[PDB]
Amino acid sequence: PNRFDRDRLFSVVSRGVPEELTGLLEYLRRTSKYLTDSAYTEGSTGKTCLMKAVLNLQDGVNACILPLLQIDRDSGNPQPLVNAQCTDEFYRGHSALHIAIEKRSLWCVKLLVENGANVHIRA
Repeated sequence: PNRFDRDRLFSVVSRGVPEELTGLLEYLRRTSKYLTDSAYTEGSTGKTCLMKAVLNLQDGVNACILPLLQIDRDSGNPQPLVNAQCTDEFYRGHSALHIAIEKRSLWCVKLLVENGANVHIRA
């Protein structure tokens, strides 16, 4: 349960169960890695864990966003994955805030904006 691959992270965040986020805290402190690294995001697009969380919300709410945000702010790279951006030619600038807004989910927008968020990022 300690070592989780990016597919494992995607599967955990897709279902929406927050209790399966355990073990990542020791995981990134072990190999000295961060959630912002390319080792846990899609190489082609750049979709991250938060993005995969936002692409599916059970009735406009997820309980797995808060643990991920708090673990990232505890042991993250100076950008808490909220201002980290994709490098795709088709989605150059497709921010997480944009995905939160596009799904008409105000609550996750509030969470992201109170957990630090650069609105003026290019898209």
